[PDB]
Amino acid sequence: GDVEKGKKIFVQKCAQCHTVEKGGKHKTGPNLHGLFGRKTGQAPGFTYTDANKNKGITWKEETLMEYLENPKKYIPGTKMIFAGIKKKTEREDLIAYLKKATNE
Ligand code: HEC
Repeated sequence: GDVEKGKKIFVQKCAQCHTVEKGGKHKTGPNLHGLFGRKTGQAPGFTYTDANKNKGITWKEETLMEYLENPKKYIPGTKMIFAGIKKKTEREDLIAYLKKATNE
């Protein structure tokens, strides 16, 4: 996945919702500053969802891959904003940024 496209994709998809970096605040999306290497239904002092805890997985591309292109599949009680990312290609690029970004 391209980190460069990934960066822009994140900014062109999520941006005013997630941060994936330090000091990302707590608007709607949790500041995803440690996605790749944590379990679900947990966050540093942030209002989480039950449905996420109900997932009980490890975030590692392979998992988010469905979530970003199937927000009403894993569990029918998310936020359901749209279909999903454009396709797997974009998803991959997105992840490529994310892998770094979340871990700085
Ligand atoms: C707000 C308008 C959001 C947009 C746009 C995107 N996301 Fe999101 N995301 C949001 C919330 C409130 C949450 C928590 C829901 C939950 O499952 O408890 C999330 C969660 C994620 C996760 C899982 C991390 C976790 O909370 O356990 C991932 C991997 C994620 N979001 C990725 C993601 C990406 C890459 C987006 C743009 C392509 C995106 N989200 C948009 C809120 C919002």
